[PDB]
Order: sequence, then structure tokens, then C-alpha cells
Amino acid sequence: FNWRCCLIPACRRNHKKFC
Repeated sequence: FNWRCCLIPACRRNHKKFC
């Protein structure tokens, strides 16, 4: 999993469950 996504609103929005 790309934890960096949690730093990116666009990816964090989709991976809000992970982050």
C-alpha cells in the first residue's frame, strides 16, 4: 500500500479507510 496516498488529498479520499 502507498502510505504516501494519505499525504495526498486525492488518494487519501479514496483510501480514507486505510489512512
